[PDB]
Amino acid sequence: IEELKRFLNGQTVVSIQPVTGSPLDKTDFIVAMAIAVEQAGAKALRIEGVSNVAAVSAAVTIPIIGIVKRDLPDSPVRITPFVSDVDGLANAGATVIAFDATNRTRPESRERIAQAIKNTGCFAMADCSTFEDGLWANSQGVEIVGSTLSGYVPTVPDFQLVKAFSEAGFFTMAEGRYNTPELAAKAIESGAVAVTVGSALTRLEVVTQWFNNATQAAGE
Amino acid sequence: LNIEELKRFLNGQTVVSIQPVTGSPLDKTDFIVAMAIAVEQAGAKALRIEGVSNVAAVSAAVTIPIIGIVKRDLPDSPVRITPFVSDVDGLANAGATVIAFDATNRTRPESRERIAQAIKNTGCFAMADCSTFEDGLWANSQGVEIVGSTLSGYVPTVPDFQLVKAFSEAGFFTMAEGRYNTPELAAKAIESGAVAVTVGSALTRLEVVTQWFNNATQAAGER
Ligand SMILES: CC(=O)N[C@H](C=O)[C@@H](O)[C@H](O)[C@H](O)COP(=O)(O)O
Ligand SMILES: CC(=O)N[C@H](C=O)[C@@H](O)[C@H](O)[C@H](O)COP(=O)(O)O
Repeated sequence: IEELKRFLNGQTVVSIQPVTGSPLDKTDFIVAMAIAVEQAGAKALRIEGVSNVAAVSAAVTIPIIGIVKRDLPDSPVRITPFVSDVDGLANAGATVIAFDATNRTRPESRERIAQAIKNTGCFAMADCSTFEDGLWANSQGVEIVGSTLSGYVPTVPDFQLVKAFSEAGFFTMAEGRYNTPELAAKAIESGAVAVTVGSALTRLEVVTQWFNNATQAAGE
Repeated sequence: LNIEELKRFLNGQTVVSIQPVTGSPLDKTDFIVAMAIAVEQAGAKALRIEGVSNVAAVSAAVTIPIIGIVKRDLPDSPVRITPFVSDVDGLANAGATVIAFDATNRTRPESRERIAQAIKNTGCFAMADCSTFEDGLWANSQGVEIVGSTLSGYVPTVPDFQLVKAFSEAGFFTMAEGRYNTPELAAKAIESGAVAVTVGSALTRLEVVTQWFNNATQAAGER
């Protein structure tokens, strides 16, 4: 674990999650992007889906934080909400498995998800919304806490939560709308070990609409 | 559709230059076409594509205008952007609406007057990739519809805004292109007078943008 913290120190972790339904949401293109960022020097990835985690882990050698995102009709929890998802991700080749650690309505308790991960041997990453979710994660022996779910229960990333997780002594991953290299740099000096970035890198439709909105507004 | 129609159609628009890095797992015509399809869904009104086969493959899949180019590394010359009229002929037959070319006054296999004239003869609009103001003045003298700041500094890190002002105050149909890496830099391009702005690395070069992020997170992580 201290090996992983030293390996990920000062690193940008690349979230390869194309927008759903896109021409780019294809396992072919996800793997190629995975090979591509590793060739460019990325030290770690966040991959969504058991098949994709399996596919990318057979093509690259850098660590994978695995997830399965499901939008349920009965719950607001999305990030790996079932113990069966934990088991498939581990057999797919993920090193860290992230899950929703909020105290919200859930098909399975957050305590039960966390112990399913530990049962595999994978490290656990807790995607949190508040500081209290990090304390809960720490009480359960969770190796990583992240600011992934802050604001999703907003446009600027939440620096105060990554500072507080760092002021507590947690292994803190800043994640959520760190959209420029300057914003991801201030996360590290905010205390993060690493920072995870997705939309600004692997969601072309999103970054495109960021540009047109600002060029079009000027053109009026 | 005449030139001012394109100018009204492209006013305030971001033109997405889809040119993955050479040798990448991503430098594939499939993945290019996918990106072309996807940015058109997101509302992009124009593209820049490189290579006759890509222009062919993209023009069959989208309906937005394509600015065609051919990039060649010549052993005898520093010019890379469409230096041959045979490249001009394939680009027009590939479906290009606009064809861009190097408009610098450097050593080249075929004269620049001929390339600009070969493009016009096709019916496609012509765009001059310029590095200096006089390269733009030359382009306008030849009946060239579009001048761009594409090559300023490549003959630097901040965009060359003074050239877009000069091209725009001369009355050219000015295309801002080069190092507009953030939506704010592209908004300042339009207010500098550009009709449109072309953005490439920050959108369709994953290896480049990745290295932009690690460069800043790792430099911070030296503490
Ligand atoms: C809220 C939620 O479910 N976020 C997901 C969790 O992994 C991802 O889609 C995000 O992209 C990730 O948090 C990285 O943030 P950003 O994409 O802004 O760089
Ligand atoms: C100088 C040269 O040959 N530029 C090339 C011309 O097409 C491309 O590699 C650039 O990506 C393009 O100009 C877009 O610029 P930027 O990637 O800065 O947004």
